[PDB]
Amino acid sequence: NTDQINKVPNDIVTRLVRESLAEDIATGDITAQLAEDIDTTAFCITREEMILCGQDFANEVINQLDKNIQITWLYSDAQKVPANARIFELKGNVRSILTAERTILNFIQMLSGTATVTNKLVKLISQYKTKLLDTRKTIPGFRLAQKYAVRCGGGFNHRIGLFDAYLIKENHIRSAGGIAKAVTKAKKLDSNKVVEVEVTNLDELNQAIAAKADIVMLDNFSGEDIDIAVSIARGKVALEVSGNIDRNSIVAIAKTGVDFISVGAITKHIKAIDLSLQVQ
Amino acid sequence: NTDQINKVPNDIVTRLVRESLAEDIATGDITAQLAEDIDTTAFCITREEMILCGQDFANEVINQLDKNIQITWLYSDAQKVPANARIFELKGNVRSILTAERTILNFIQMLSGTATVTNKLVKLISQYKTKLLDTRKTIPGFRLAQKYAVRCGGGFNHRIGLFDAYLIKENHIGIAKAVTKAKKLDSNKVVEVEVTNLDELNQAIAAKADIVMLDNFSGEDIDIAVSIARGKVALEVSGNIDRNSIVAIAKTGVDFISVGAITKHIKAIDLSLQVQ
Repeated sequence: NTDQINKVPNDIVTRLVRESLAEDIATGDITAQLAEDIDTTAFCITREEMILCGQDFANEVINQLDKNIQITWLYSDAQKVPANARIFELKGNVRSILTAERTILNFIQMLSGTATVTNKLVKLISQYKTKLLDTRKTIPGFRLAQKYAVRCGGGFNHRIGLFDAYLIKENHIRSAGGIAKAVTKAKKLDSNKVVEVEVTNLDELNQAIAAKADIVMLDNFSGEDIDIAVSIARGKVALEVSGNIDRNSIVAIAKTGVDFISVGAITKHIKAIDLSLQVQ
Repeated sequence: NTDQINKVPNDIVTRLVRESLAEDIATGDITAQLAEDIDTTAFCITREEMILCGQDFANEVINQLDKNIQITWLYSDAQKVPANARIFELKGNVRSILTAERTILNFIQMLSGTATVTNKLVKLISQYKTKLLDTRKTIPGFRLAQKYAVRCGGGFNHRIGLFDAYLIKENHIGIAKAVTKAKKLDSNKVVEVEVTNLDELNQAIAAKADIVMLDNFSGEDIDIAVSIARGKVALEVSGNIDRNSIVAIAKTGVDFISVGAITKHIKAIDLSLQVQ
């Protein structure tokens, strides 16, 4: 069991916003200069049902552009927002608002996208005991941001990276000897770390179990083999299933009762949520 | 017409790669210590047809991790890579390679994804005079990256941001005035006006706009517009367009089609790095 990302660190939210504003704004929003320099009002809708994620970023965009803009949130991160509902309201300067706009909803679109994908898969497997794990198949620079989205949507965090946990693969098993060696060396270095071994075989699974691993990733097992594995592993090691899984394969696998299902699809791809800022 | 992005500026590539390595690596890849401190070989394969994008990022990752890794590219940025073809070959240290892998893949799968979707749409409108344009609906921090992924795929760049061209939308909008004050402030920029109807289009033409964006027109009204605008202003059609509606719009003969889908969504190409 890994650390769960239940908030993105501020310094990471800040830097990501900063760089986002720059790439878009540079010397200045030239078209905003054509708008009356006054206060007004605005609000943001979804056009579709969604799991909100991105409050912190949107907030940070406001904060960096014009602390004068007041925001009120009608929904918070990790909530199911109904299609056509207002997520937040704005009161402030027209120019600032028109400038904040695209950046703000580019963060919500994305992260709510990620959260909403996750939630789908989760509802798909809500009847089974299985849980959803994410991966490192992330958008660069958005490792933590996406771990957070996935949590926001119902999913739990597989290891954050290469440092917090051990993941022993074919490539690793091949080198410095096989499985027993690998795990043993791995405990010797740091005994506090979770040791996971990926396998392609039931035989490799027995090894990793025999070597006293903490959890075992099943790479591309047949249904039947997953069944075998579960029997073998019950009470011994935690099991996580990997095999390019999507909304169309997850249920069959979840019916097996493996503890965990790894899914890169939930971070790898993005289905952005359709948003709109209504300014007036 | 607009600035086209045929290369991502070095520092952008550097800063991106640096932060993505940091976020993955931290104090260091602990699992790599189990692997032999030996030289080996590897290759990266695509498991589907695809347009390649992200060379600069893969290279730059190598450079930050271990300049002792040798890379050979069998396909370059903006080529069509066939399913199951190798993209590049590595000769180098097992540990450095195992550690570089995911960040490397994470870049190519993303940008080639963007270039690949873009290419699909282009092929769809292949038989018409219509050209594909992008938007500002990109991934935070990947503005230039994705303008480049789009160029790589056959698409063309709409303005880069809020600084390089005018875009008079409903909120700024009357029209005549707004255009006039724009050329005052800066006669040197493209003035674009987004319209919701044919009367506004008349206004924007009458005000000598550079290009005009049609927001959610019927086919019929798009037809009319085209007729009106021939030889006057360039037309661009925005209306939440996807692979399923682009052809109908292209048949109209409008100059440009605006698609946010090509960058706001991400369909990652499937990749694998076979080490050894």
